[PDB]
Parts: sequence; structure tokens; C-alpha cells
Amino acid sequence: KFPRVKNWELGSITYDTLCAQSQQDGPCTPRRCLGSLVLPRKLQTRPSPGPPPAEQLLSQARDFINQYYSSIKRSGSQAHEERLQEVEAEVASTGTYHLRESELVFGAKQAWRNAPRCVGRIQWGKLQVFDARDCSSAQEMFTYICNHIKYATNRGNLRSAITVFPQRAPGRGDFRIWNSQLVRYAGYRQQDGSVRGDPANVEITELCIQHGWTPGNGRFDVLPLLLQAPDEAPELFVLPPELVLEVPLEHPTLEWFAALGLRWYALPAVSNMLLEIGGLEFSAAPFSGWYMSTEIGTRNLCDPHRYNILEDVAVCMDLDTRTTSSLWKDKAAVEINLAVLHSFQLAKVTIVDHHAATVSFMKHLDNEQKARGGCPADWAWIVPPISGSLTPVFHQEMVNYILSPAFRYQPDPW
Amino acid sequence: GPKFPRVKNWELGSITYDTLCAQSQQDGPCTPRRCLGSLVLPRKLQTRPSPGPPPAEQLLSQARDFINQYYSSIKRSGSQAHEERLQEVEAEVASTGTYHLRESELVFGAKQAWRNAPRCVGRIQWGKLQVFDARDCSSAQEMFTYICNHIKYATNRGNLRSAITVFPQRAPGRGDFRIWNSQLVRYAGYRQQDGSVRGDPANVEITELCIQHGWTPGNGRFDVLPLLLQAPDEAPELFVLPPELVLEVPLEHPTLEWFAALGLRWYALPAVSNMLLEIGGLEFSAAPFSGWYMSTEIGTRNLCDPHRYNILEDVAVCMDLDTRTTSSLWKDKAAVEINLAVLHSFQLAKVTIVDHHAATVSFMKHLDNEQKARGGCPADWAWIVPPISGSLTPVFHQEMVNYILSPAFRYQPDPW
Ligand code: HEM
Ligand code: HEM
Ligand SMILES: N=C(NO)NCCC[C@H](N)C(=O)O
Ligand SMILES: N=C(NO)NCCC[C@H](N)C(=O)O
Ligand SMILES: [Zn+2]
Repeated sequence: KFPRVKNWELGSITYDTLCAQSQQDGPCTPRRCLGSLVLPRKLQTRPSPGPPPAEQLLSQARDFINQYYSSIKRSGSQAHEERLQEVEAEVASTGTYHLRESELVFGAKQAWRNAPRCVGRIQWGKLQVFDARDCSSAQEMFTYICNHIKYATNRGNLRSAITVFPQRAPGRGDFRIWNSQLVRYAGYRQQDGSVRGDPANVEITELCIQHGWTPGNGRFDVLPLLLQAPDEAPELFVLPPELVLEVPLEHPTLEWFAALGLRWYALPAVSNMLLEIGGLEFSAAPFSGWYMSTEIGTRNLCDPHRYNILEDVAVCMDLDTRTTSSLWKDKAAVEINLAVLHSFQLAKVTIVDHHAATVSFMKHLDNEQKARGGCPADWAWIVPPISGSLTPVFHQEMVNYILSPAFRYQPDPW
Repeated sequence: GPKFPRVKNWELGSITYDTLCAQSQQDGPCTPRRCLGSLVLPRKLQTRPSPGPPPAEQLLSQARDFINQYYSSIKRSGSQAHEERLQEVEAEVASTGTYHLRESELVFGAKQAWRNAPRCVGRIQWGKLQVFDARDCSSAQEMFTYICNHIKYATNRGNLRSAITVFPQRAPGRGDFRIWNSQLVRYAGYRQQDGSVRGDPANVEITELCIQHGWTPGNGRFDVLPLLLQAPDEAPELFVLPPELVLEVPLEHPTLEWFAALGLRWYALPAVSNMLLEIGGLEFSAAPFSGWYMSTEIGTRNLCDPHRYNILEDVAVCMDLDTRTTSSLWKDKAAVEINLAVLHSFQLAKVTIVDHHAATVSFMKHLDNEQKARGGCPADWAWIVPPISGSLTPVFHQEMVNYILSPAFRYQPDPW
């Protein structure tokens, strides 16, 4: 049952004993493997048609409480048993319970640490947790969000942070940030079916306009936020421009690159994922750290279904776009990623290239093998979108599983 | 909706369901609990040398299934010819404990095995395979002749043609026909006194085996190894391939004139020879196959892997890049030029080769063909997506379902 994991570059071997702590199932079965699939239906965090079985919740709760007390080394102590009784007393009476701030802080860090698709987990211990559970309106959500952005951005010296809004309650709507990220560019479906801006945001762009936003017409227009308090229609809030740090893209040696007018925001703040700690679900808990250059240079700017600039750059580079064998695509992509690194560095905005990132992830895997006996990792997401085998992670076998606390996907609120 | 895996292509937004996996009678490494999909060698298809034949009944169910697949392919499922072959196979297994395939069944199964190979990106060519029947081979000496004939036909002076040579299957109470080498053409890996390796580090063990068996080793970086061929119940015999049969390509760069001075080269024919071909329960322990290279196999993995030739730093230094910092993307720049050199050199030498863009585009077409034909296609994402420029190819944005279908190409223990 315990997987023999091998590193093909070093020839070393380790055994993942941590996967035995996985209580939640993945999409894979012995008959077939579905690991390369992005979204699920089995792993998806379904709404509250009523309260989930007190036994199920009490079981996830006690385990989390056990995890917390081990973390502070006060396991078995009086404080530990009294807390377990508190949780049980609360679930038995109300069908749910609440976390203390220190437990929420520990839970958020473990969720990040347990994230299989995150290559920046060496930073898991350093996380600023903003308790926003004292929130009752969309307007209050906006203030907490603005403060998250101000803190996280820090004039370019990015700091990892997460803001946790009120947990889900049975028989009541969720607190939700409709946007997939706190900062995203609009995608305007221009008549011909084409798109001006980010194609990945066409839907959220349409909703913002549908809710009163007067749209622009640029390729890089920062979107307003649609914040939703329980059982209320989402409200529109335009983020203050001084809060949104952006980096104009230019190349270190190619003068004309800047002419392309490309740019990207500094803060990657995913805001559509659910944070589950001890059975409790936080439907609104935006998190952020800092970008790895390939996210912008390769995926956001070069994906065919995104900005898709590979050809424009190749033409400017005077490459042979007539045939695939000239590797015009590979060359253009390398310069674009280089332009991203040069630009962010020039602007004094935190960023990490894929080589540095994967090297530190390998160190993280080692730290974790000693600390927990394994590390859940999704190979397809950990290995960068360009130069895969040129990085150490490509040659490392990985085991993917779900541990809790965890960040999970959830249905779109509309 | 449907009761089958939902597969999405994120670039196009399209959806398909894999119904083919429902016919997968063999389990893989994964379980609901955890995914072991990134592991290269998961003890699943692994065929640890079974002392005696498969249980007459287990071999029978496998045999009946293959015969059923065969008749379905020729559209005579349920016919008299179909029912008679099933009886003949049972009678044969009943009196001898095993059975034999007709020529057309072997050709069908060999093609199916390739079609079923999850880690092969060149499967759009699956229907075009020359199957050399070598089931009459009785000696290592004859294995060599067949192998040389395979290399001559497959190489075809640069205009490569896919082929496979099938030697006698595993027999009850008789040793196996085995080719000790991982490939028909492989470069030697010499273990230096200072711990380093001259040549290909991947081949250190087979190189040392060739020496233990009488081979007089050279001392270059690109020395073609001799073959260690083994016939039933006999020690392996050493055979040197005639240099004129082994086509090689000297590597040069289209614009960087100094690249040629590096003295780098690669052989034209990728012929895996250590894999087991399983058809209807019958095991063909010696059945080398070959097609043509996809450029990244050479330019990225073989030449740039840290545990292979590891030439990244050397080429980067020649390009005058900053190898002291990761942010210069020196590894990326060098890798691109090395792959470009491989493509340019092969095209210059009139030798078949397919770049990673062309290969993945063609595999996307293959997936579409197979969706309509069988309702799915077993694919190992980690192996299908190229080692460089991954998301720049269409397959990166295509989810895939991986499972084991038979006939199949499986891994087998080293004969030593
Ligand atoms: C410290 C800097 C960080 C870096 C360099 C980093 C980098 C990455 C990268 C490259 C991905 C894949 C993104 C994609 O392909 O869309 C990712 C995913 C993820 N990261 Fe990190 N990360 C960092 C911080 C954080 C923090 C602070 C958290 C949580 C508290 C976090 C949670 C996750 C999660 C849950 C995912 C999965 C996203 C998804 O499923 O779409 N990351 N990270
Ligand atoms: C016609 C051109 C072909 C191309 C371009 C092609 C390309 C490839 C590539 C890129 C791989 C991955 C190799 C690696 O990462 O080590 C591969 C694997 C494979 N191919 Fe193909 N292939 C072709 C023909 C064939 C043929 C003719 C057969 C068999 C009859 C075949 C059977 C396989 C198998 C079983 C693997 C698995 C290798 C392993 O597990 O180590 N391929 N092929
Ligand atoms: N680096 C982070 N979080 O720290 N990335 C989160 C996903 C961001 C997404 N890949 C983007 O390009 O916008
Ligand atoms: N293209 C093929 N077969 O047609 N490849 C088989 C594996 C070859 C291996 N990747 C090599 O570089 O030698
Ligand atoms: Zn799996």
C-alpha cells in the first residue's frame, strides 16, 4: 500500500507513508487514472442542503483538533481534552462549531502545505492570516479585501496572505467573491466572436457589466469585484488604482518588446477556492503569495485560449513562422518569459523563475519526507509549462492525494 | 451525464467521455486514495518470470478475449470461423498447455499493442507497421540475422519505416529468447576512475556486461555497443553490428557555426528491444520494434538530461550565457538551440524525424480518430507532453485517461 517513490536523476528512493492519512478519495481507481484532469465532481465541495451528519463533522473536527494540539506539542494535555469536549458539545447542540483564531491560523497554513498543485510550498510556514469572520456585509468584504491587497503588495516586496471570511452555515447563503482572482483583466467579446483582453474572464466581465459596471475597451482593464453576502445579490466595488500594482513588460535586449504594450499585475490572489478546516468550510478565503514567471510568460500570455501572443512576438523577432521545425514558438516563449523576469526585477516586484522555484520545491519535498513521511504533489502542475525536463521536479516521481485542511474547488455562485 | 470518465480539452472547451476504459481488464497503480500516475515503473504490467505457463484457465480467458478482438476487427464476430478458432485454441491449450497464433492474428496483435501503448505519442501511425515474423528462429546467430534485416528495412537509407520483429514466444519448460540490450542501437557508457562516465551513463551496466562477455571496449563518447543475444537455455552471444548498417547523424546548428565542432551525433533508428509483447496471454520476450525519433527525445532527454549526456552547460558557455544565475534562462536558451540542431541535422541528412509540435498535433488527430473508433484512447499525460515547451503544444491542454489494454507492450525484468 505504501508507494515506492523514485528520483531518476539521482537514483534515490523514498516511501510515502503520509498517503495513509488520506481520508478523502481522488478521481482515480485501479481500472484507470484520471490525474491529469483539472476539475472534479467527486472531490467538489457540494452546498449545504441542510447540516452534514454530526458524526461526519465531529470526526473531521476531532482530527483537526488533534492535529492542532500536536502542532503546539500539547497533545493529551488538559487544554486538548477540554477543547475536544467544547467542539463535541457545540456540534451536538448546534450541528456545527467554531474555530479559535490560533486554530484558524494553523489550519490555513496546513491547507497551503497540503496543496498538491502548489510549487511554492517551501514558504508554507510564512503566511499572514487575516481573520475576517467578523464580517456581515459586502461593503465590509471590500474593506478587508483592500487591506489584504495593501498588505500583500507591500510596494513590490510581496508577502503571502489569506483573508478568511465567514464560514458556510446550513440553510443560509454563502459569502462569495464572484471573481476568480482579486485582480484580473477584462475579456470583452468583440462582435466577430473574438476577444479584446483576457478570454479567461469573458464570463465574469459580462456579469460585472450586467451588474452596472461601465466597461472600458483596453486589453488590460482591471475588473471590479462582485462581492456577495448571504442570500443577497452581489455588489460592485471598483478597486482603487493605487492599490493595484502593475508591471509594464519590456525586454532586456529587444527594444521593440515594450512597444507591444504588454503588462501584468503583481499580485496573484486566487479568490474562488473553498478552504476546508476541520469540517468547516470557508467559501470566501482569497489567498496570495507571489508569481512564478511561467504563470505569466508562458500560460497567461502564450496559451492559445488566453492572450496568445506567441505569433506576434515571433513576427517581431523575424522568425520562420511558416514551419513548426524552426521552433519559432519555443524561441518566442523563452524571450517572453525572460521579459517577464527582467521587467519584474526592474520594477522591484517579487517574482521567482521556474528553475529557482522547482529547486526550492525539491528542498521542500526533502523537508517534508523527514517531517511527515511524504508530500502530496500533482506532477502535472508542479512541472513548469516550458523546459520541463530542464528542472529537477520532472525527474522526481510524485504521489498525489488529498489531505485536510485543504483548498478545494467549488461551484460558481451564479 | 454519462457513467464514464469526463475528459476536457481546456484550449477548445470540448468534452468527451472515455467508454473504452471499461474494457480494461488489467488494473493500474492508482486507487481512490492516491494517484501513482507519475511513477515510471509501477509493478502492474510487470512480468516477473513465471516458472511455468499461466493457469490453463487464466491463459484461456486471455486467449478467448484476444480471439474475440481478432474476429471483431475482421467483422466476423459470432461466425462459424470465430467459434471454431475458439475451440481450436482451447483444445491446443488443453493438450499442450499453450497455443499458437495464426500469422494474421500476430500482425493484428502487434499493431494493437502499439495502438494500446499509453506512452507513445506517434500512435497516429499505428496502422502502418511492418511485422517480421521470426517465430521460426532457432539460434542467437539467427536472431542476429533477423535483427540486421530489421535494421536494414527500417532504416531504409534515412526514409525510416516502422517495424517489429517477433521472435518465438515464451514456452513451457524452455528458456526465453532475450535481447539483453535496451535498444538495438545504443552508445557505450564507460565508468571512469574518477567516478565520471564517458559516453552514455544510461548504458553503463549493459556496457560492462558486453565487456564481461568478451567485447573489447573502445573509449569514445559515441561508441555503438555490440548486441548480447540470448537463445533458449544458452548464455548470451556477442554480435557486432556492421557499421554500415548503423546510420548516424553528425549534429550541426543552422546558424551557430561552432556547434558542429562539438562532435555531437546520434543514431537514426530508435529500436526498443527489452520490452515484452503480450498477445492473448502469450508472451513474446524478444520483439524489438522501431519507428522514427521525435526530436525532443534526442535534443532534450538524451543530450540534456542531468543523468545522460548533460551538455546544457557546455552549449550555454559556447553561446556565452550567464550560467551563474537561473534568471538568465540559460538552460532554456541552450535547450532550444540543441533541439533546433537535431532537427536541422536530421533534415540535412535526409533522415526521418518529427518535431514536438508536429508530433503532438498529429496525436491530437489520433485522439479524435480513436474517440470515434473505440470511444477513447489510453494516454499517459506525463509521457505524451514534450520535455520542453509543454504548454506550447496542444496535448498539454488535453486531459487524458490512462489504463492498460491488451495486446500490450510491457516492461520485463533484466535477464541477468
Ligand atoms: C509564495 C509564493 C507562491 C508561489 C511562487 C506559488 C506558485 C504556485 C503555482 C505556479 C501554482 C500553479 C498555478 C496555476 O498553474 O494556475 C500554484 C497553485 C496553488 N497555490 Fe501556490 N504559490 C505561492 C503561494 C501560495 C499561497 C500563499 C497559497 C495558499 C495560502 C497557495 C496555494 C495554492 C493552491 C491551493 C494552488 C492551486 C490553484 C488551483 O488549483 O488552481 N500558493 N502556486
Ligand atoms: C512511428 C514513429 C513513432 C514515434 C515518433 C514515436 C514516439 C515515441 C515517443 C516520443 C515515446 C516516448 C519515449 C520516451 O520518453 O522514452 C514513445 C514511446 C513508446 N512507443 Fe512510440 N513512437 C513511434 C513508433 C513506435 C512503434 C513503431 C512502436 C511499436 C510497435 C512504438 C511503441 C512505443 C512504446 C511501447 C513506447 C513506450 C516506451 C517506454 O515505456 O519506455 N512506438 N514513442
Ligand atoms: N503564485 C500563485 N499564487 O501565489 N499563483 C496562483 C495561480 C495564479 C494563476 N496561475 C495566474 O497566472 O494568474
Ligand atoms: N521514437 C521511438 N520509437 O519509435 N522511441 C522509443 C523510445 C526511445 C528513447 N526515448 C530514445 O531516445 O532512445
Ligand atoms: Zn492516477
